[PDB]
Amino acid sequence: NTDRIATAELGIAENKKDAQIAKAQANENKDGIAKNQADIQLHDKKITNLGILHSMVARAVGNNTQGVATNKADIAKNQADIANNIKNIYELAQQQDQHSSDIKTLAKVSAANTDRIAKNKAEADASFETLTKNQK
Amino acid sequence: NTDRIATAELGIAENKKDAQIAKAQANENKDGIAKNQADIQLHDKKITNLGILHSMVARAVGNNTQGVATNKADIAKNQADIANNIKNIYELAQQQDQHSSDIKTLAKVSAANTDRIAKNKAEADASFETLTKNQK
Amino acid sequence: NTDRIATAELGIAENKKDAQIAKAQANENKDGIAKNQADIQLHDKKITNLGILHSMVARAVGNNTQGVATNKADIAKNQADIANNIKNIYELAQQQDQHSSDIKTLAKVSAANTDRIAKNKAEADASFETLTKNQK
Ligand SMILES: [Cl-]
Ligand SMILES: [Cl-]
Ligand SMILES: [Cl-]
Ligand SMILES: [Cl-]
Ligand SMILES: [Cl-]
Ligand SMILES: [Cl-]
Ligand SMILES: [Cl-]
Ligand SMILES: [Cl-]
Repeated sequence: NTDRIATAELGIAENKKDAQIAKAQANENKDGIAKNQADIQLHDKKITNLGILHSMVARAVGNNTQGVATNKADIAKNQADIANNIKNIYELAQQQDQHSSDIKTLAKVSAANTDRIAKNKAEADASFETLTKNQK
Repeated sequence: NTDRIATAELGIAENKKDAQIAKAQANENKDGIAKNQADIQLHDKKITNLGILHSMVARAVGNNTQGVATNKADIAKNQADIANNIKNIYELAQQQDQHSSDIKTLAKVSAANTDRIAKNKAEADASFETLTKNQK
Repeated sequence: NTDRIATAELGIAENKKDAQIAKAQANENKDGIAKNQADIQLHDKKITNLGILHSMVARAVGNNTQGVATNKADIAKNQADIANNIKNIYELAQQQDQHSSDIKTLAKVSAANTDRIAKNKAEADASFETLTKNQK
């Protein structure tokens, strides 16, 4: 039957093209998937590398946090000691000033004694001289 | 031949649908690939941004590690100096205490001298008085 | 028409296979897309986790940078104070050395006074003895 054959020929030509369309899209799709896969692989390496770098920094930061706290405590000790030394130097200055006063007072006394010893000696000698001359 | 035509019609209708199936899957697949591509693009920007942020932190951490070590050495110098000042203040206190002792000893001596000078003067004057009165 | 039927049968068998090819590729592609999607999902969680970890470290680093600067200023204050205490201890030593000199000078004077007082007393007593014996 000619009419049936005719219809069938058109259908087959349609199907040929539709299969072709599908096959072509599936080939393009195959390429897009391989590209995305490639990109994901590079991402995987980058993400793993960022993990490693984070761990590295974290460890360094840990050491620094410890070092800061340690330094802070040591500075505080230093500051307390310096404050103690300031007090002790102040007290030493006070005592030094006192000694300066003490020494000056003493210097005045011993100078007065030196003076008086010599004055008294001359008065005694002069008085012995008169009595000696009077006896003779 | 009618029997051949009949078989052929069924085959064509089968093929039509199978092509259609393929085309439909390939269209869905095309959409999934575009979505994954979109996601990968956003991932790319995020990963690049994390790289930059890591570099930034790394540089800051570098400066802090240096600052910790520097501060640690400077504290150590401070502590050694403070320990030296403690010794020197201790020695000064020792010498101050000695001077306090020295001054007191001296204060006692010069006071005894002052006393004796005056006592000896009175004894001399009283003795001159007797001899003077005896001569007359 | 037999020749038309014959050609048509070959075409249908070709189309059957081409549709099949397409369908098979589209099924493989469907699987590759699901796998890439799965990988992207894991990447998403990793990238989000790296964001969080970066923020965490950044905050710690911030605190350390502050702690370094603070410690640096406090050390500097300590160092200036220690330098001041060194000067003050030096001056105290100078004054102490002066006092040592002052005390020794004074010790020599008061010892000479003690000596002279006693010498002068003996000379006076001996001279009174002669005059007394002469009067009688
Ligand atoms: Cl067909
Ligand atoms: Cl004296
Ligand atoms: Cl520090
Ligand atoms: Cl310090
Ligand atoms: Cl100090
Ligand atoms: Cl596909
Ligand atoms: Cl994909
Ligand atoms: Cl840090």
